[PDB]
Amino acid sequence: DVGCSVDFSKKETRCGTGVFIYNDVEAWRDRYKYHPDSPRRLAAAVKQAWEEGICGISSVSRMENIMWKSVEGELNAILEENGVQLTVVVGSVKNPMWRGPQRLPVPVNELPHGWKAWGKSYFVRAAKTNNSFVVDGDTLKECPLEHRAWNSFLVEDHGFGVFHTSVWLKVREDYSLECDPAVIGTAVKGREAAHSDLGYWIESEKNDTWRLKRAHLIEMKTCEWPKSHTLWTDGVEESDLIIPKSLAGPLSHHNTREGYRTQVKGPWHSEELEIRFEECPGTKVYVEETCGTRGPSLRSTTASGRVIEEWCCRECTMPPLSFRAKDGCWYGMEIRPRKEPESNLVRSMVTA
Amino acid sequence: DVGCSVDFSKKETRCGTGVFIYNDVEAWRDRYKYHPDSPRRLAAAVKQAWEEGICGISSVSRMENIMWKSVEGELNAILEENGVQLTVVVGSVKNPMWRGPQRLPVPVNELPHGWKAWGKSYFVRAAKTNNSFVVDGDTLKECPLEHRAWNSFLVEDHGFGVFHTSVWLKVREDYSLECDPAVIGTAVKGREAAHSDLGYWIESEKNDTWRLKRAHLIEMKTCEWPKSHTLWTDGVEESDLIIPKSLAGPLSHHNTREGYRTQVKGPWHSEELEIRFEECPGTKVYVEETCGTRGPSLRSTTASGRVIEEWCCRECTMPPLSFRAKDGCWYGMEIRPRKEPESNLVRSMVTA
Amino acid sequence: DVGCSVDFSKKETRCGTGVFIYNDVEAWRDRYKYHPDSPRRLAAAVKQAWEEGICGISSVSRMENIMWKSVEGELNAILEENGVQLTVVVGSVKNPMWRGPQRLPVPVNELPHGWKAWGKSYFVRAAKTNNSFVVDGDTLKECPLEHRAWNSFLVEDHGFGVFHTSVWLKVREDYSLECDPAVIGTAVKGREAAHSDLGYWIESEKNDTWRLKRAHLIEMKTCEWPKSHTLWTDGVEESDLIIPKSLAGPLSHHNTREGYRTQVKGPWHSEELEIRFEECPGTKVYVEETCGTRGPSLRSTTASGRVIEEWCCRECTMPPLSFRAKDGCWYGMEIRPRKEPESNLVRSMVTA
Amino acid sequence: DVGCSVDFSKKETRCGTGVFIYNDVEAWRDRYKYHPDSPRRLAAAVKQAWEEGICGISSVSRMENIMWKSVEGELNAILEENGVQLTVVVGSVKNPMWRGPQRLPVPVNELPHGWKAWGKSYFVRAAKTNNSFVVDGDTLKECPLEHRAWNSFLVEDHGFGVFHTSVWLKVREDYSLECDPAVIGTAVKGREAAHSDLGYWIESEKNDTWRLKRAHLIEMKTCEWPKSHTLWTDGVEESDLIIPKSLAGPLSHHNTREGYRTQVKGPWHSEELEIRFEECPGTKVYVEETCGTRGPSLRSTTASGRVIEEWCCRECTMPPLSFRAKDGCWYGMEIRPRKEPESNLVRSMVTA
Ligand SMILES: *[C@@H]1O[C@H](CO)[C@@H](O)[C@H](O)[C@H]1NC(C)=O
Ligand SMILES: *[C@@H]1O[C@H](CO)[C@@H](O)[C@H](O)[C@H]1NC(C)=O
Repeated sequence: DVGCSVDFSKKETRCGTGVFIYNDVEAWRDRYKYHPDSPRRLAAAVKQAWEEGICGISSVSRMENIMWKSVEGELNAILEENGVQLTVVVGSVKNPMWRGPQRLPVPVNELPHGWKAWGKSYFVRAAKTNNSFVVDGDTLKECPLEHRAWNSFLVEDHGFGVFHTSVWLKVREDYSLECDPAVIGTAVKGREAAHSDLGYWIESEKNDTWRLKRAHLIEMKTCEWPKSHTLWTDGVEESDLIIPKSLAGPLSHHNTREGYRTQVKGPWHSEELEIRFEECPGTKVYVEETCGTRGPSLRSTTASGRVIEEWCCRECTMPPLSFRAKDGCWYGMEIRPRKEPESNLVRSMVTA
Repeated sequence: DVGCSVDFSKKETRCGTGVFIYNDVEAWRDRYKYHPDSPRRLAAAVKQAWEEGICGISSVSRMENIMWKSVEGELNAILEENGVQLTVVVGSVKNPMWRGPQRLPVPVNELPHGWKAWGKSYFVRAAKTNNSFVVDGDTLKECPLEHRAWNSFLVEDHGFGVFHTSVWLKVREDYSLECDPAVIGTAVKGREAAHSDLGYWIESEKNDTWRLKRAHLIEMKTCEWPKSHTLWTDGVEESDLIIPKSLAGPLSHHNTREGYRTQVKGPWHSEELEIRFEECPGTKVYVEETCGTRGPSLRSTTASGRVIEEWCCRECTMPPLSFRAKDGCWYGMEIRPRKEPESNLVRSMVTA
Repeated sequence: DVGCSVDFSKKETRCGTGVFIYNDVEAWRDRYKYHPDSPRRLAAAVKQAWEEGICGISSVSRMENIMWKSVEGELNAILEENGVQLTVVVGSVKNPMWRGPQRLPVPVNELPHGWKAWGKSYFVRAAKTNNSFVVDGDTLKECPLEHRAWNSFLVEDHGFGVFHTSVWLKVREDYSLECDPAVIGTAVKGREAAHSDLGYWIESEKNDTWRLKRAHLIEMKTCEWPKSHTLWTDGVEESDLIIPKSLAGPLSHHNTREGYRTQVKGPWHSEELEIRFEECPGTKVYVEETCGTRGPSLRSTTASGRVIEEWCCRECTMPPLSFRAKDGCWYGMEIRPRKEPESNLVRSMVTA
Repeated sequence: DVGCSVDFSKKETRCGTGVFIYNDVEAWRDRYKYHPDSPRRLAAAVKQAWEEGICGISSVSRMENIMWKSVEGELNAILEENGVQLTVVVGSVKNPMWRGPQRLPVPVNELPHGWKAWGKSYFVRAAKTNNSFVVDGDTLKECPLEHRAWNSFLVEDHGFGVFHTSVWLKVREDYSLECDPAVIGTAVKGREAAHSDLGYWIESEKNDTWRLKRAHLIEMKTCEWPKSHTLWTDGVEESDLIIPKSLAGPLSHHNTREGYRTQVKGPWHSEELEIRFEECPGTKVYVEETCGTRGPSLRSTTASGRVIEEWCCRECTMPPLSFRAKDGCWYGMEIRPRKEPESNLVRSMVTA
């Protein structure tokens, strides 16, 4: 990779070989195609899974859901044309994207019909059938999470990633609990580190020790960050990782901070989350030894919009840990209201 | 931090934000032009060290030796302006750069007055004395190894919009055994990892497993690579690292290969070394259980230049491991000749 | 302009000073956001334009239309506060954007600012009223072209945008048929040339002569390209400008190719367009003197998706001219099917 | 290509792809070592030229003269060993270089490469052959302009050079009065224009109209600027070109200014000029209709260093034109002294 950079603290400039890591979270990437292997093979796999009793799918990330939405209609058309009666219906992703115990089997043979749908870009109708292969969506009662598949697709190549911008996939053969390595990038240079993938951008710094600086999450996954793509992965205890290991947080020393423990019960139901170590607007935080213990994260403002003004923490170190979302400004587990009834506090919905 | 990018494998052009890592190994010639912070205080420290029994400084990296060689004149003048009797003699760098029990003291106060040094750094006139604060060189007899100082210099700032960017060093405050963190860059992106600093460039890739691909060594240090700049340092035994831990090799799973132990007795005396996994030119290797055991490495050609074309090893995996040096191609420790007297084989020099 | 680059024909690096022109059409992230300098001045001007008989204004460029979309709410709210009966409603893009006889007159005064208008924008669009300053849209029946403004804006200044350069505008004073020069950029570096603005990119090259090499269009203006920013204007015949002078094509010898002429009946209805000189999969052209005459472009495939493979050209040169739109390949006005019914050909309506 | 930029005019740091044109004259960063692509073939060319009767060659560009002096020894070493009596002597360039009425003969076949001539360079010379093939210099008496070769070479290609690219050359089989178009570069960006090559750097901008701004000439060619690299060719009259078309002034409206005619009697005998528009040090020009006629350029200081302070111009414009050479400032044709004897004035020379 031949490329350049322009420093912002200073203004030095230089171009030359190396390794370049790009922030695709705030950039919002671009339009993509997401060719899930051979649409015929995907149709055969979904039919075979339906035979076994796999009633639906829960997207692991926000690219798989978009791929399913894109190929919905054309998969339905392929199914109708063949001697198969099954409808694929998709929906909206609800965070956090929970786990599933099933995997889509790889078909032994392709369906016996013409393969004119390679790259099918939707734009086709089909007849509705009673039995449906629900994907994501609010079809919880219809298809319980028990019989739902999860993490079955494996990125293969990035053919024509400059202008076409297509990410090709294929159904994986072996069981795994691991996130996709192909879209992960980690880097450290001097006193700045950054772990990231298509939806996570974590930043760490050095101040007498390596610690967490800032994080921007546009989704809440549940896979496991691979160890081969994380820095300093020895002697680390899981009780100190700010982003729990159950939400795809690196198992690393850069993933911690002094005075804080695992944030397992935060506002993980939001759509966009930014972790900033700074006081919530209009509120003050102090360290007192009489403050309460750790519990669910609470929002700064009440239901009617009134702002709370005094907060306390037991052992946290300023500046505090606060989550920023479209709903408002939240606070960490260690930070509790100084004096306020629990009625007006909007606890986060527990994530189990 | 915005930067260029063009990958020739995919011809993809990108422009974004993040962390950009560069290969600064070729530019070892003239990467910098500077002097340590306030060479007046450096002269004070040198004198105080001389009073306490520090007769020499064995450099740890080629950058440090170059700094000493480029500041010799000004430091000598500052010594021969107050009344100090000390001669700084800077020799050549002998690989591998070895260790020093002692450390350079931090002075309490500067010298009484050295303003003449201001504005007079390169073209400075002084005289010679009897006392010799030798810096490396071929002076083991004069100042033995046990009385030298080693790895007592840090970095504060570096890089500028110029061909030679000033680097402001500083005397270390406390004991330490690790290489300089400020000049290390690690990065993994998909199936390509890169560990690197100003003299090392180690490359790894995934082929059904994370392995070692290639390594370029312009020096042979003896510090210890910091773990905070290492990928996947969990559950790794030090007997499998290809580049030993005693020659500042990363303690990671990316720093090994299957069928090869640690290479303690390689050709660590060369000026420039490249580690490659490919058959040594003109020769061939076979996998046989009746070949020789582990020991010092051997050169492909004899003293007169005769090419040895037959080699064997017990349990290695092809392609073999060969060290490429200015002298020539050298084989791995586990690879031995099938039919050749040990008198005709050049044994590598091992320094412990 | 302090900066630098990497030449990828020879793979060389060099940092210095000069003039730098960038390819702003194929940009990963947006850098320019049209805005109005004085929304009060714009609102007064809009009211007066309606009073003298302008029912709407056709956007000249997509980015001006985006600005109109953004301002719609604030303009409606502020007009309603004072009591003005005007209701700005913006339609969707239709290509090309036809020129209008009228010009937005410069307002005599400035519209007053309401107390609640501070910060009220992007969501305060007002109800439809008798006076409706429609903008763009495929609704010319409501607003005839003869009573539509066109190109009444100027680049007052280039505001500083760290992430997105904000460009503020003021109502034009001079009636001109010329594009905005504040965003134009032309260059020749030996044999490579480039004409560009916000939405155009016309590459050119040298092979025994100066000929068109490629292009890219994300809109379809109707301005006239200034000669001050054109290379080799003199001596050109308008009948040979590939991109017609009516659609803002440069008047130069760089805007031409041998064997072709003005393409005025091309796929100018497409939303985006890549003019490329080569055949695309599933076709073939043979230079034959008996082929058909010059007529509107015909897509390679049929309405049912069947591809015509035999093509003939009268006096063309290989490779041919094919426009890559969002639907698929097309072939220039000099390229006709060898043998195919006219019914199965998707002709493109001439834009005039 | 992808490029750096930290422009300090607007402090807008930008990156992207496009065309980058670098200043090379004002910075004197002539980082190109001119060489012949086939220095061996040139011996046959000079021999054939001498057979016809070309007594000498006058350089068209300072870099051609640099090449000639660099290859003087290369040619002289071989010429003695092929039974050829011809010695090339390269002098100094006398600005402004003149237009010669012939070119070198086209080579017939390759001249054999001698064994001992190989490796001989400008450190070894021929021993005073009877006929001397002079290059440049004040040898007009020895060989007049009437038999001088002029502009017979063209840049063949660009060699690879980290710090100094080796420009390659080849003989032209044609008669063209045009400058080397493979080292030219032109560009307009918003309001910023620049016509450039190895030795010229003309600058232009807009203030109510496109007018010349400044220039920097480190030589005085006599080639004609091609119009394929000029902005706004059409409509220009040669009589208005500030820098004469005979001294390689671009044919455009950026090459001209209002209130000035062509300056064909300027200080064209200098060694380097900086044309600029501002009053000479401590002088004053008045606008009076009774001033003198157009005439040579008169320096501000007389032969003894006395300054003239009162100047006039009839159809004048301000700030005035004044070319700054290494001897001092001069005033344009239209600017004449109000009251001063003609004997104390300095008059330039026209190299028709
Ligand atoms: C961070 O480090 C700097 C020096 O690098 C130190 O002065 C500062 O106190 C540290 N902490 C904060 C919160 O800035
Ligand atoms: C892995 O290595 C083997 C042997 O070196 C080679 O044949 C193969 O192409 C490599 N690549 C992969 C993806 O396994």
